Amino acid sequence: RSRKLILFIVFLALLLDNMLLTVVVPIIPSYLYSIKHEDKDLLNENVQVGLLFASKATVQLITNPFIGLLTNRIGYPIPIFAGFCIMFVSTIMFAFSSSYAFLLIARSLQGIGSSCSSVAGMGMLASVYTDAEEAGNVMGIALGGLAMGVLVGPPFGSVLYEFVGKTAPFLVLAALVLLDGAIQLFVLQPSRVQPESQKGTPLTTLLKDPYILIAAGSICFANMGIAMLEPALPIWMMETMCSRKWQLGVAFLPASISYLIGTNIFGILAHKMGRWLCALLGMIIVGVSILCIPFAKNIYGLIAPNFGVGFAIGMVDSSMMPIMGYLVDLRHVSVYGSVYAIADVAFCMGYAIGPSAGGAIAKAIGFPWLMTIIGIIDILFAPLCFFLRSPP
Ligand SMILES: [NH3+]C[C@H](O)c1ccc(O)c(O)c1
Repeated sequence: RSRKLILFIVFLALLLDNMLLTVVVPIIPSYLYSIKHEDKDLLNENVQVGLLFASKATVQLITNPFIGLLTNRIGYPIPIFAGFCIMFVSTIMFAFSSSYAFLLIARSLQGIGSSCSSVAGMGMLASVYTDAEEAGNVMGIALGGLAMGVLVGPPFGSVLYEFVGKTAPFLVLAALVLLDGAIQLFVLQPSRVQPESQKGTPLTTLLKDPYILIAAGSICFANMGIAMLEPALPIWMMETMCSRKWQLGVAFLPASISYLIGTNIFGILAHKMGRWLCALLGMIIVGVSILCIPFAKNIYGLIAPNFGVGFAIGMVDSSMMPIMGYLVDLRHVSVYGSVYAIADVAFCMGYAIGPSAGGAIAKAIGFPWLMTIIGIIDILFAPLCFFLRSPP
């Protein structure tokens, strides 16, 4: 029946959540720098913005188990709507807060909102569709919104902030979220759909599988690279290249564009190149690009390594999703939500361990040494993907 509306709702929710996640990057560190300064200074700022950026991932990791039980007992629509309500509250807080603590609280609330939406929307979208093969395409469209949301984020936030102020982009996000919530609450309230009773193996024993662990570690490291890049590159650019405030999003644009291109091409080229081969090459490439990043002096020197990072991360994600699915289907019993639960756990871990440790290491020894360390870790972990050597 009216299932395309549900697909649209989930797509919009994921896109808006990722947009709100990635708009913060060019604006918050510069704003805190301007407050404090107008060296131990900006170093304490790096070590504090690391925690501020890791707060959302930590809260999401903690609150993820509870939302599944809640939607099991009560049904998807209430968590789906609560996600938009909490996202609206968090967006208004960021726009009208100046202190550090209120920014931390807004990020924490965004964590719960993101987790609730990511769980309940995926559950509804999986439940509503009838064909498993048709279910294959619709997930790709849902994740496509996530990749597109992180694309227009940094440039829209940075250019709008530098010309108008600190409030315009957050107000725009508030308006869009309110419109989406109005659509959700008005256009459809026909029935309250409950999740399927087919529950697979618990995530604990699933994570206890060594092959699942290898795939999860690969994904976690590949995402932790860019997760550590995100909250420190603006500060390094401002301190070294004395760049204006509108270029801090143009710096991150090529990475997102390359992520889109790499995901799209290798979602078709993976099974012809061999999935383990594609993942191995992706890990090696992202390691080398991360190694090459600190050698730039101008943005023109940052154009290429960001391209490589985005391309390789797309390769790794596209190669590692179906391998996770196949391993879960073979060694255990499988439901469509188990793969996304594993992927969400890996992503939240990569974004929770990245920024804090990255800030601490950058304060201790510097930015280039941190990038060298993470690149070498990626290079060393790359050959471990050989154990995904399934004969088909
Ligand atoms: N899965 C998303 C991935 O971490 C990511 C995030 C932001 C980006 O600009 C990107 O290229 C990739």
